[PDB]
Amino acid sequence: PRGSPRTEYEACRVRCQVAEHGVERQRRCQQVCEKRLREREGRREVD
Repeated sequence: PRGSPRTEYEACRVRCQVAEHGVERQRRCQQVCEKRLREREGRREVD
């Protein structure tokens, strides 16, 4: 597939914005996807 290093996080927020639409659910999606993002990028080396 394609994408950039923001895509998983970004698409997660978009997904849950359309499909979930709610603060609690937004927190849930954000908490996992933000951590996924941060742990992945943290495990990577940014230029």
